[PDB]
Amino acid sequence: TINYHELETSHGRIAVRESEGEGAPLLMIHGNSSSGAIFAPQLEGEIGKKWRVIAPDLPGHGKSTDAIDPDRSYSMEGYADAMTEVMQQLGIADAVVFGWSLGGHIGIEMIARYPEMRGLMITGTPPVAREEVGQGFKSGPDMALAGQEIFSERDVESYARSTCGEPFEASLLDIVARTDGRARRIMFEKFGSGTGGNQRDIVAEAQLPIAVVNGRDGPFVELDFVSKVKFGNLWEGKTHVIDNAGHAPFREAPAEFDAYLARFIRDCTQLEHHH
Ligand code: NI
Repeated sequence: TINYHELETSHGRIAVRESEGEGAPLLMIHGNSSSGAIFAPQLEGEIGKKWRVIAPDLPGHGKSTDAIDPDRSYSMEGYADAMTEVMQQLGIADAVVFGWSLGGHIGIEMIARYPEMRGLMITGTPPVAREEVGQGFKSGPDMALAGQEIFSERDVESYARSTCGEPFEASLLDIVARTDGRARRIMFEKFGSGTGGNQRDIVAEAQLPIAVVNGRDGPFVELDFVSKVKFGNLWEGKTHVIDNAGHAPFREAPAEFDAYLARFIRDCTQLEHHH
């Protein structure tokens, strides 16, 4: 069973899903206009059966309330602050973190705020300085939606299909439609303005293991660019690509994605640590 509960935080009321796994904790952070519900394959599958998988909803997303203060909360660094507060409330200082897309950018911002993080895996996330956005992301019509406040019904469907990929389910529309659109506009503006830490430098200098796993056919991430990003400690020494998967390989190719995730968790939590 999945343990659903809600936390009162300084950002608002944050919905949290937890698997019943007794093993080391894994925080999974969803993407723009998604929710932790998207991680059903991990929560309910072999990953969540072994490890304590924690999948919250960002403020303005899913079953969480809108942010008490959108100006504070709706930014990569503001979300990192919220997730850090969530983990402190849960009493967990040393989670492995998996971040999907926006969630990966949030994970990068969490490195400074959550120093006992045992590793970070990013999927759908090119670490980029603000001036590198065109290099890290592919141009297209669904990309413009990332920072667009108001979604038409058609926008909801287009965004859901491109970002979540195969298979499409009606329930995805409900998640995307709920999202506080102010969060899209503000986060995107602040990202381009460099209001938080330079993500290129952060990942270059970070000493914890960082794993990079992407679908080969995602419409958003420039994989070549990602394969050239400098990481302080790149897990298994390369960026990884899953064939026949798009932006969301954790749902499009769960077995192959879970192989990477499980191995990364094992590596970050069950090997003898030496500096
Ligand atoms: Ni979706």
